[PDB]
Amino acid sequence: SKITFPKDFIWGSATAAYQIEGAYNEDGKGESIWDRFSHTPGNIADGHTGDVACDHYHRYEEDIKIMKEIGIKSYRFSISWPRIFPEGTGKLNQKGLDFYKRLTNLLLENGIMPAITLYHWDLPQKLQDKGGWKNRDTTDYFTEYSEVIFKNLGDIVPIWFTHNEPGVVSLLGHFLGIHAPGIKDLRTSLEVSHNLLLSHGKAVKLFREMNIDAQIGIALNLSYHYPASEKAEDIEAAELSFSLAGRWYLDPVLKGRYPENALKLYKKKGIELSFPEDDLKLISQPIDFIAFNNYSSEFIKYDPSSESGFSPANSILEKFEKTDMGWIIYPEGLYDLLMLLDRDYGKPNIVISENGAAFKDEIGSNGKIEDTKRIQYLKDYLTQAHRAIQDGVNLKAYYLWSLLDNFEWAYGYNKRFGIVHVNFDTLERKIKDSGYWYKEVIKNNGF
Repeated sequence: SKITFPKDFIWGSATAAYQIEGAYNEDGKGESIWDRFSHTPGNIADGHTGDVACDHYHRYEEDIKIMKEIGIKSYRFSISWPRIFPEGTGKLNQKGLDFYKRLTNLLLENGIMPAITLYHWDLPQKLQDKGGWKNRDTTDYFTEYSEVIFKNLGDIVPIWFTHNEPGVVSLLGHFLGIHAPGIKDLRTSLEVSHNLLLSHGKAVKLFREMNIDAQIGIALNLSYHYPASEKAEDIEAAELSFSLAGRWYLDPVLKGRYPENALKLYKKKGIELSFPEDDLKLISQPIDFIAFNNYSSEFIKYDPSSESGFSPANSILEKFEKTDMGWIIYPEGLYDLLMLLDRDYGKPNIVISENGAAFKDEIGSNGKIEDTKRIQYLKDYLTQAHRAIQDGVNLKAYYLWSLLDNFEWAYGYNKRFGIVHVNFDTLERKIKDSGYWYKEVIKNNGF
């Protein structure tokens, strides 16, 4: 029987610029680090690139029509810094800015609330040539970019996110090197994590200084990390796991410190950090909500052989349903994560900035996409979200990742997360059943 969400609850859908826009070298847009990373064989599945993607730069009018028909209340998208400042600083590319001005106006005219992410991973390559996020100057350039954006859009865009998933940019982009810019250095990765947090602080401070009449936050990748067993060493391994992945970004932002057990670990590996203590005060500027991207959960065991003292519990993992990513399905995970946030960070306002899943989608001979595995996933995860609202969590919005099938970073176009199907040869859009379903969910404020 039917569940119903709070009355003001915001039903949304999300994208990112490099994943959908294409037009990678049009209207003076500067090269980003993802253009550079995508142009190198071996980096992306099948040699895919974001050169064209869903061509949303040209087709946004069609895409807005689709949103209005599904009935989403908020549309989360990101702005491409290299379209605004091709060289990352210097002179302003008005054609790029007009794109977003127009986009935002068309959303508001169709009754859709904009939610903007300022950085979703596309640093201008010119700034990467001078060290990128390892160079503290990038945090000032980011603020200059944010200023232009706040000046033109601030008051008419009710939801802002400084950054998407600084932890991924950090680990995958500067440690593992499987994301742009493909650097492999532990220490570099930690300087980067810090400069990303700094840049967030500076933009929040700027936002208040310009007295923008809207809510700002940050979107972190979060996942509940469960201990493999009740044994003490497993409890500690999971908490260490969560500290390195989640508390490393939550604690600076919401409590003005780094987690101690993670600093311990990195000390053991030869790395101590000297942060101006005034930086942590910048980083913990008050924000109006905390947001996170969640898909799955982790299971973690003590592991002395590992570089980090822990590793995944593959035994346990082998026993759940998996998505097309190889990720476990475990809806209770979202409840536990929501409760953790509520309990450990003083009952903050919470946005789910992303949630979704990827399954092999086929268009049937009937011309439709009957993606019932995705509908089941969404049903299941949303039931757990609802449960957590009941138990007193302040969850205000849910953004379904993704509106459109898109360039999924290192996996290219092989992994579909959309509620709208995209044929990447013809660029035609077909609303999937998950989309039709979501339409009804929104109508009814639940299911």
